[PDB]
Amino acid sequence: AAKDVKFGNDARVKMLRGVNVLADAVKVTLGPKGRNVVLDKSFGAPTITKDGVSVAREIELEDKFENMGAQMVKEVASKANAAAGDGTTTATVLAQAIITEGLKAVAAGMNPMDLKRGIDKAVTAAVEELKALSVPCSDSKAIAQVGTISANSDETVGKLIAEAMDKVGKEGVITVEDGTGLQDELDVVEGMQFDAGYLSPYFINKPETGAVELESPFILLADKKISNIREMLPVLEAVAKAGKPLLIIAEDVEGEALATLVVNTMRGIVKVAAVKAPGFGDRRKAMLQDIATLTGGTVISEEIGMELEKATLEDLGQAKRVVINKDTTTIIDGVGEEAAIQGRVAQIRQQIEEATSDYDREKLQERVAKLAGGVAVIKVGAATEVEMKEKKARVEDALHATRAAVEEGVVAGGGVALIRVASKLADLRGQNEDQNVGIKVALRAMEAPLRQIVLNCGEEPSVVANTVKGGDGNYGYNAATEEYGNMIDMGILDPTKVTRSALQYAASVAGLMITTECMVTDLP
Amino acid sequence: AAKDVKFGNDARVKMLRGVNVLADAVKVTLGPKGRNVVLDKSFGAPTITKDGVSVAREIELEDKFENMGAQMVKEVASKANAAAGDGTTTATVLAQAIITEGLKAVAAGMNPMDLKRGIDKAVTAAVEELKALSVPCSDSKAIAQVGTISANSDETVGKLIAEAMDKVGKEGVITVEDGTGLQDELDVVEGMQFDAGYLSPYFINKPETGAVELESPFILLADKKISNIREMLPVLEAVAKAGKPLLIIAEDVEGEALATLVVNTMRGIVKVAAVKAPGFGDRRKAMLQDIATLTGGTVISEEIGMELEKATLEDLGQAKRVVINKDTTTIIDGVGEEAAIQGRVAQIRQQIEEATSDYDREKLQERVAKLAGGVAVIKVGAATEVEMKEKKARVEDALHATRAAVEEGVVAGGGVALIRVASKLADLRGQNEDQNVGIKVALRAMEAPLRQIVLNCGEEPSVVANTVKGGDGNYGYNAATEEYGNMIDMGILDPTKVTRSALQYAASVAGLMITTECMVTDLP
Amino acid sequence: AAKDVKFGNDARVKMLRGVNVLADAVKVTLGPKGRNVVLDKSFGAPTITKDGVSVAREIELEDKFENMGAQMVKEVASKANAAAGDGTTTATVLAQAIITEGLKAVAAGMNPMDLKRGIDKAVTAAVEELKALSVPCSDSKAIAQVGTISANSDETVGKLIAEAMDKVGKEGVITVEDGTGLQDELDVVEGMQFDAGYLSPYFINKPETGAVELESPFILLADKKISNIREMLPVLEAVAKAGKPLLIIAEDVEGEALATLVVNTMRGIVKVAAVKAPGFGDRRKAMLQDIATLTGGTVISEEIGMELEKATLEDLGQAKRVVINKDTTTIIDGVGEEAAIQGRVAQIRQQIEEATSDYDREKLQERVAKLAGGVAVIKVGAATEVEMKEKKARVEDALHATRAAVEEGVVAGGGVALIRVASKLADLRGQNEDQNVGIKVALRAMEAPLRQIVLNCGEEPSVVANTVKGGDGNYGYNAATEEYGNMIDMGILDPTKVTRSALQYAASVAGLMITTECMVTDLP
Repeated sequence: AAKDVKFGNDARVKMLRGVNVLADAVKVTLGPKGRNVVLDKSFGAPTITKDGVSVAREIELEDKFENMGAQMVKEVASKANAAAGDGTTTATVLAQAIITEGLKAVAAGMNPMDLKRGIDKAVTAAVEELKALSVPCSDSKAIAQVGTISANSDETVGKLIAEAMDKVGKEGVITVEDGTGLQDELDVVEGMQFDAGYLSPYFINKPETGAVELESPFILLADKKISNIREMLPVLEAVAKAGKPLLIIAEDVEGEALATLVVNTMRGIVKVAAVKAPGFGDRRKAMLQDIATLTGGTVISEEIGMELEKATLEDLGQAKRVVINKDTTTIIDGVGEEAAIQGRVAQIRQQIEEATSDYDREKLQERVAKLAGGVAVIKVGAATEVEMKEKKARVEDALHATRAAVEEGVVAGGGVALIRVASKLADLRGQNEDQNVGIKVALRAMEAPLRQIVLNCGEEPSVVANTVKGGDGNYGYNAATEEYGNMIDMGILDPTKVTRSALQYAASVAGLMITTECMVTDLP
Repeated sequence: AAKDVKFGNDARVKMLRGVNVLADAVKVTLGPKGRNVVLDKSFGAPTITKDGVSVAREIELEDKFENMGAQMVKEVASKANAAAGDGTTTATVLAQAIITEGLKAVAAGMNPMDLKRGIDKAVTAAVEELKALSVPCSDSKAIAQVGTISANSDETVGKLIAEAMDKVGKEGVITVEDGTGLQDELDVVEGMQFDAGYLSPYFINKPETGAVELESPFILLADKKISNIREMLPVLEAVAKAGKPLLIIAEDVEGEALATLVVNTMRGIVKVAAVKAPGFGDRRKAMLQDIATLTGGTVISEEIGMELEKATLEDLGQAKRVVINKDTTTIIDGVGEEAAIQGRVAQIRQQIEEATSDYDREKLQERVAKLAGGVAVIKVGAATEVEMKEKKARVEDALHATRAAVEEGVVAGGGVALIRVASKLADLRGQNEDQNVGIKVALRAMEAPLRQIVLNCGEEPSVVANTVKGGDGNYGYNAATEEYGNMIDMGILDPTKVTRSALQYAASVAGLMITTECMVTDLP
Repeated sequence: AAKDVKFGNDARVKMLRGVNVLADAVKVTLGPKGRNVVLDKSFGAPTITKDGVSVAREIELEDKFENMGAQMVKEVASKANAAAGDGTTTATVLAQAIITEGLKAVAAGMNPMDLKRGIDKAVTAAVEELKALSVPCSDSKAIAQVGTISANSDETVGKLIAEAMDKVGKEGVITVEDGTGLQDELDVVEGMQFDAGYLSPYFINKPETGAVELESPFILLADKKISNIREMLPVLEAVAKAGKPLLIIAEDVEGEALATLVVNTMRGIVKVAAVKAPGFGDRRKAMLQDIATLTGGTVISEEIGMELEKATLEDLGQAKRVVINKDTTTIIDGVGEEAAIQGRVAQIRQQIEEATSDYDREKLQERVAKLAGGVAVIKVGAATEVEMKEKKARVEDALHATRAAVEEGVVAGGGVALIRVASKLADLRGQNEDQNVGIKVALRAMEAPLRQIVLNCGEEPSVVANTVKGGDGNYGYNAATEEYGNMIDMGILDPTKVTRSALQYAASVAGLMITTECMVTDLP
């Protein structure tokens, strides 16, 4: 249909105004003294939330161009939360600082591509300086400590996570589900974790962790591309009776199939989600048979001749739970016999020895690690059920923070790590003055989280920030207690990965927006 | 329905405003410092792209006249990418420069037909001069160099492409498809490529490349026109059950059969594709027979007395893959046995002895080159599916680039071949003063891509353009490095076919618009 | 429905305004320096055309009154093309030039009816003067020259047409179809062309020429009126099976059978055509036996006791192709035997010896010439299908041209016969001054085409026209080359028929409009 086209400054201020509504709404939540946001609901009483991600999910603008802005930085910032388990909000407020001052500079006549190069350079520097500031978390004393701090000072959670990591190792797979009673349980079951995301959002039935959660679903396994509901319909109507959900693992699910799936599960007919089968070529189908072994299903390939129309309920795979992130599919407790799976580990481990090249060796060992290693399960005991759902949540959160900390360590939270790292870069320069401006734009941007945190507390951001730069290392301001001192010892810290990802993603989308000269949307 | 009719200047300003929206949108992406265009999507996050072809696809305007302008230069410029594999953006910006200054002259009162004659003279001259400036690509060392640069300096792609051209020849068929594992496969199979396109769009299952791709399809060869799906039903429902797609090659398909096939396969019922048989008269039939022998099916003609209703599944052909352009149909790994096909090649090779005429000899040798040569298949290897898909994209690209490069050579890229060629034509004149103005208009237009490139780099286009005019041959400005020198040593180059095609198509649509006195469109 | 009624001047200016849009849109295409008109199409890129007929087709105006005007001179001028193969556009600019000044004068107070009579007298005069100016085209050298200039200087088309006319005669039946390639075949087949229109539209096959085209159809011969699909259905089912189209030859087709046939072939099932038939009485019935002899069929009459249900497939006649115009039917290559043909020829040829009356002699001579002469078939060859279709269209055009030229000869083209002829009429007067003004109005208007052509060419019309008036005979201005001299020698010329037709039809609709006092249309 006819388009509205906007250029240059015209487009830029629209974008800016848009990210300003997104950010200004999202960032009032930021401190420990962060405020509430009220989100209306058609049915019932409005939601009161301090969760910036909940707020962001609800922000869409009337003006088409502004909306494009807000939606751009939503989409890119959400990737922070998806990588490190937190920092999407942080990414939003950083993005707003960089985009604001950046466009400001653009409009004085500086070269946007140079500004971008200067920003990107400064950001890379900042990540190095951040890797220096990082304090490792390795020994399980510190693992339990961080899990605890992430549990809102609950030593039970730190304890729990630390133990699951002592069992399946730092590298291993850990889930948490409803408890059966007062006391917590930990068990290791048949299960796997591999890289596939939901093929579309809206598949998500649990928006708090941003994932698709399915209990006792049937699992379809097909090596082929599925574009058509013609091949699907018999199995849809066969699952409809039995009354269980469905998870699709195929070479892909495209067009008519995927759209008809989104609509079909939106209407309440046979709720289904879909993922991509991991790998390509031969390793793809090999892994698809690893799944066939694990869930006790059977693979449908056009290569051996069986088709999707030929599929009944017995050909279907089943497991007691599956969880699907933006980027990750993990399977817990497949019906598949321990005979079949042990035999699979045997066959592939036999395939391991013949490797001439290291590559095949490592891929097969990846497969066996995932399949034989299984999955660690945490059942969370609360007494009353309400406490259970709540504590389960805290444990999930604490778990993500702890994985992140295990990987890249921890740095001072409260956004003082950013201001710190930023202050170590005062002498960083580029190839031309525009690049230099770009650098100082990003270094100034890096003080926005702490300044906002302080602002929410009703204190003077300029002063606090000044004082925090004055110090060195993990010395910072504890917003809760209004006390300066070592932020880590005070127990206020972020996994290094989330701060880094926040900054990287923020700078990414800002860079694109600064270098954007044309916007094309539909007509009102 | 009632029309709005604009005449003269009143129409020409509308056309100009339309191509101004389109060109201004597209050309911000031009060059190594090119900007981002943000293209809105109805659901989800906006698209951020530097792909000017992608941008052009979205430009449609509310004013029906303005729209007509934009859509005209849109459709002619697209033929540039279609011919040479690139330069559609370039054509768009050229066409905008010619149309703008040409229409200026028209309004001052000069003769549009004379101006058009002048422009066309200048472009004929320019294409000559382009041929001169061109450096050949013949030795495979050079074929690798070209493929390499189009791959963004991956010598692997260059090597690969050159080896495939070493197998099936420079004039030979080369396809690229997904990889089975790490590293690369090069496989020659029995196969054929001829010029016939889809009789309908919407067939396209890979809108990325805008082409049709079918796996293990059945192929129907019928010598007749088909206007009725009533003849089609028995074979359609015979193939429906076999679960494999269908290719239709006949004299033509019109009206009811056309629409019923498009609708039926767009509904997910029996997905099929249909193309014009190559050629006309008798050789259309002998070429149909070549394709029959290749795909191991049987030719249905009214003449022998078989009807499309009596057609069975063995009468049909099959191959592993088929691929359909706008103008091209490719058949990969036909089922047909070496006995049948070498028999056919023997026959056609004996027919060449008996050939009375050169023409007959040439068309027979055509059929034997297509039939004997087969098809080269590049399977692209990588570590992960993403690196594979990306590398596959760069390979397809660099493959187009290298083909064009083989046909007409290479000229300095980055907009300087055009400006060079324009500099050599300062003394060119026409029959009268208007034609002379036309010539000068084209010659100025040719500076447009260089100038735009430089401008997106943040430099002064007049200065760079002036400096490049001062040099000779392929001396120009490298915009990525800000360094003047020899553009072919510096690895910045276009295939001469794309520069020529861009210029010719720009000047075609431009000439047409300049000489347009009347516009007719539906009423708002 | 309530009406809008206008009278007198109101109505007149509305009409004038309408024809000004029509003619101003169409006349920009005129002559060799003719301009481009851009026509919007709903889906896809716009059409760019120099074809004034195409442009005319698209013109429909919002104001219902103006629209009536446009549509009037539109419908009448399309008759110029209809009769002579060309001249619709010319007629349209002539009609604009007469209507304009005719109305100026009506509003100046002159009698419309008297103006119309003065215009008509001037046109009669001009047609005679045209007949004097006309140079004969009879010998095959002339014939081929005309065909060549109508073929856009292709001497092959001249030769080919002259060849076909040498085989079957100038009054002979000549058809052109696709070639079997590279070489033009010319074959005489047994066939006939008679004056029969389609009994209904929507038999339409190839709407470009708007004609019915059937391939290898069965031909049914019966003499009677058919109001019911009942009687036919048995032999209709006989035809449905064989899978070939069908021609019905009867006295008429009316009512429920007519509508049921419309719907039957509009929905696609058993495509069939129905015949005029030629004439009344014995001219309808007696000659129909010749169709029977030629097509290999049998006549069905209620008079000899046989009925249409008793009709089978073999009772029907069979021919290779039949084409039906609005007004004309042609039967191409029927199977009926040379013995049967020569025999029936013998019958009717010895029936003319026995003709008591001249009228019988003439009608019988018509049937024996139509039958014994046969049909010529030009199969147009070229190198490629595209070259072939282009050449075929040109050959068709050139043919119609050369027929017209054979009948009435040729005159100076490119505008100058009209201006010449008009120049010879300065002393022509009527009964009263109003008629005089009418005559001068027409004579002025005959300068419009030349003037317009010269205006498209960028030169001064008054001057050129002046100069052409200055001379004698076929002296004129060659617009393409800007050269004065003998138009015919320079190879710029029209069949006298189309110039006569243009003038006559234009002045017809102009006279109608001038003498219109009231218009009535629906209410917006």
